[PDB]
Amino acid sequence: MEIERINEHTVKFYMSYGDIEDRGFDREEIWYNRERSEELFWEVMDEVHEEEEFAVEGPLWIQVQALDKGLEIIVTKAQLSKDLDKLVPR
Repeated sequence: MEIERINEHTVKFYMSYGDIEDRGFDREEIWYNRERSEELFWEVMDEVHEEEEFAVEGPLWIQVQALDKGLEIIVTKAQLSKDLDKLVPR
């Protein structure tokens, strides 16, 4: 597979259909199950886990698009807006 580090909170990766097949998932089964989707995300959090241990204090968030023989998947985290309450409309 193919990985990117946008910043500390957003990551994305690109997953060819054969990377999904290798793991014994299916491009369709990933989306059409729900618990079996999570395993994809665990596989990429794993690729970062020695740093995710500093930031495992909120949920995962996922977005995707499909491409000719694979998908790009973005993953995001709430820590991106842990600071928020200090902002005011003044």
